[PDB]
Amino acid sequence: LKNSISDYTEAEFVQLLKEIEKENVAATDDVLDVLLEHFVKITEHPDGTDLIYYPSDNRDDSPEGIVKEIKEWRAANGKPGFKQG
Amino acid sequence: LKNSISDYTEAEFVQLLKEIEKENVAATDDVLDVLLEHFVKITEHPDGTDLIYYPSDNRDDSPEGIVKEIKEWRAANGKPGFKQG
Repeated sequence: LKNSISDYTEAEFVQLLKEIEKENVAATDDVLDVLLEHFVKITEHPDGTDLIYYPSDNRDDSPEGIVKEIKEWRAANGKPGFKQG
Repeated sequence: LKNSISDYTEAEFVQLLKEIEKENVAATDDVLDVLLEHFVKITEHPDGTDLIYYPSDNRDDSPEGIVKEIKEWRAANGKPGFKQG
């Protein structure tokens, strides 16, 4: 868990997404909830966790599909995006 | 990492598969290699890691697709399968 979106590279962010995918089949919810809270906090995208559970039909339902959407929304709104690397 | 296939439930096994998916985009290979060694050791399936990188066309390319294939191969060969749970 890093403090902001600008601390993540795109690949470090899809690793966070994979951690969320793993905790989706965890026995309990405890870690999943903090991961999902964190995702909502740092991305600040209006759709929140719908990015994961309810992807746009126009958009690729994959971790790199989610990365693309966040990158584009943040760019349109003049906010800092991902770290390059 | 558990000692054998019989120690894993199907869901605990797809969590192992998700850990492998995450380490596929890791910076380095170090953890991925032990995860892949372990996968080959406990499943004892003839295809080894091809189950992950080179799935059968007849078969669903998903973590639960891989679980199905292992379960069926082990059953046909009279070996203990997954823990129920």
